[PDB]
Amino acid sequence: ASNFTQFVLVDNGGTGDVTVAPSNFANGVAEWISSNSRSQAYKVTASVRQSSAQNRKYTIKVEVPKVAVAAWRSYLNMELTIPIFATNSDCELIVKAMQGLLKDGNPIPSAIAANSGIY
Amino acid sequence: ASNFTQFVLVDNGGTGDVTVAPSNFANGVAEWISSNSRSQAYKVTASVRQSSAQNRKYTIKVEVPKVAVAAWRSYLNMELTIPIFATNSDCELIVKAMQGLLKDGNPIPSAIAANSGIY
Repeated sequence: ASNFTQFVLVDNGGTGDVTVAPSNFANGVAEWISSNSRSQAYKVTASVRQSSAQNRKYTIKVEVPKVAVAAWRSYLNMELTIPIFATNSDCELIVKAMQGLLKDGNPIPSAIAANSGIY
Repeated sequence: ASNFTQFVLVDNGGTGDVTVAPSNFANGVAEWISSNSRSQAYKVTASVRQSSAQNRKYTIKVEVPKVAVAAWRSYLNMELTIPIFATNSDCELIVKAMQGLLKDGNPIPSAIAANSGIY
């Protein structure tokens, strides 16, 4: 009865998609890994805290390797800070803002996916 | 001929969606803001550097306010580190991983949108 479930990290629209499965939950940090080896696996990592009096802070980390062993890993680090005063609709709005930030034709994902810069 | 264009940050599927427009580009930091007032506007902020010898590092910041003036702002901070060795297909894969991380039914956006925690 928890969110700690496997999900499709990279959706390739078929059999080639990447699925990360729950691996570990220690120190409030949930970790998903792919079925690949330790050096070949995608790694998602999420945690949340209310250490501050005003905010929930989600810490999300994604490790994207490139096939080779991994020749390299790309690291994504998200820090989402949500005031505790925020309702469910507000948090849905925040999730929509994050989703539309990386919408496929948008500036920032276009700069990232085309290796170029912003502006 | 640049990515520094307006885009729909929050896609509400109609007239209620949030659109951020290019505002400023100084110190390599592009800034989008909404048509709302300074205290009411969504604020996207993106930058990229190659200070390290191995990585491009994208820094993305989103400020989501709640209507009220803003009673509060939610802050998202993304740091995407991409090796310079990465091709266009690799960066597309990285963008897909970020997009599927926040896919609507997935663990992490479900925890965020339902105010709950991970696991």
